[PDB]
Amino acid sequence: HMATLKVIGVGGGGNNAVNRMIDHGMNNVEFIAINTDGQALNLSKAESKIQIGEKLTRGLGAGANPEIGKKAAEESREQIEDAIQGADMVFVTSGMGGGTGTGAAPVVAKIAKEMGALTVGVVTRPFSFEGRKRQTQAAAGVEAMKAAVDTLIVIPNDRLLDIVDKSTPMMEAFKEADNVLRQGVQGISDLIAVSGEVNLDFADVKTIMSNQGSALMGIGVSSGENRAVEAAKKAISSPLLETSIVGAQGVLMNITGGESLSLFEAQEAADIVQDAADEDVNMIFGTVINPELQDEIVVTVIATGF
Ligand SMILES: Nc1nc2c(ncn2[C@@H]2O[C@H](COP(=O)(O)OP(=O)(O)O)[C@@H](O)[C@H]2O)c(=O)[nH]1
Ligand SMILES: NC(=O)c1c(F)ccc(OCc2nc3cc(C(F)(F)F)cnc3s2)c1F
Ligand SMILES: [Ca+2]
Repeated sequence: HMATLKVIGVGGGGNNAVNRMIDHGMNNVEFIAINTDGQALNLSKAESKIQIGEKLTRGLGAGANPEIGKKAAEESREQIEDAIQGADMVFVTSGMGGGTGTGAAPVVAKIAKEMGALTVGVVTRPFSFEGRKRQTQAAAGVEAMKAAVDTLIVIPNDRLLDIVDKSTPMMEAFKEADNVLRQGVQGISDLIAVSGEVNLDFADVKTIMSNQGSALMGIGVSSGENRAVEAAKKAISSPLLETSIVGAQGVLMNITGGESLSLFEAQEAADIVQDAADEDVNMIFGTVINPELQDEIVVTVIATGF
């Protein structure tokens, strides 16, 4: 089995994330760009582009109206279905609070889910500086997304204000939010491609992520003394995510290390994650030994079921 992965941007912010991922370089992933705005869509780097709602919008965006995004996606339902064909896992990425993403992303997600793809949403909430109506529209979008997806990751854009100094470029801050999605997608690609010593596969991902609600996903990288604890703590920290590790009922955890990876340090790392999560956690633990590594380890945590 070699899972077919698709990443679907919906609306401006979603397609921004897709464009920046295509620039970064991602092999064996199909990118799909969905927008009402034909001008923006023409500039996308994606090899699959779906202009939605042209009869409704005349090729403009949705003008921040979620109803127009929803109706646009419904107008173009067949074209969305065609683009998703074959997917085993779909990431739907979108900025909540505008028109196209808020309205169309839940329609796209439901199409993917009903095609049998594991459907993961990765969405932003607006900055508080964008105001109340934007935040209220976004909240309705988040709720609609939750209904439509298997698992949802929410990045409040206000969390970016916690990781910048007064001079950090806005584009550099956006790249931090992009990395949540990128690391998730790359993590799945790695799981599918690499044989673990304690091997995890796509069925494990489905067990942890299918028909859940909110999710945390995170990676931590460290070396030297206390590397296992440090990497595990970093993985669960998730400063940009709305969802925390506390109370998680399902966890997929992997440790990748060199030949030096010790049993003791695997336990230390796993204990950090366990102590943070529910009493009845269903933890699926994996390990990869990569002999090309020296002293670095990478801990990956996906947590669901709250
Ligand atoms: N982090 C991040 N947030 C974005 C970006 N673009 C837009 N946003 C957010 O996404 C929300 C919706 O904007 P947009 O996606 O352009 O609207 P739509 O095209 O009508 O779906 C905005 O209110 C912002 O909070 C981006 O590139 N990065
Ligand atoms: N132990 C393994 O088989 C193994 C591997 F070989 C390579 C990489 C591994 O872990 C990476 C993962 N990344 C994600 C990302 C996601 C998510 F949330 F969809 F982005 C879900 N599950 C995983 S598992 C492994 F668990
Ligand atoms: Ca594997």
